[PDB]
Amino acid sequence: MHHHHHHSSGRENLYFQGALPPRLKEMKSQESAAGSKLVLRCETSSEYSSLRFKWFKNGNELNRKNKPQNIKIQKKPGKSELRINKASLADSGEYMCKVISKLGNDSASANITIVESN
Repeated sequence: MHHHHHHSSGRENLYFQGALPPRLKEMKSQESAAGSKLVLRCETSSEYSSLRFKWFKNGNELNRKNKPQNIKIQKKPGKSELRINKASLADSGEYMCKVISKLGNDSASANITIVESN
């Protein structure tokens, strides 16, 4: 039976003195041709057992429905990447990776610029 499991057992959601915040590692502003593939690789400095990764574009939360279908979002165990396949001019803008945990929140951005290969 599809049941999520994994209880969000909170204790250190503001009193985590000693433990580090989930600091995302800075992604790159990448320029590429229309029809190319750009992978935004965003992970935390230290891996944690409760990292909720989210992708935004101009502050708009890219859910499965809000996400353009040429892009495929992959949430790996403790990291997440944004594989923008056949990236067109419609894929231009800042894609922000986000992390939501007990220890805190953090966000790294990347300006995806696409040009027509003339």
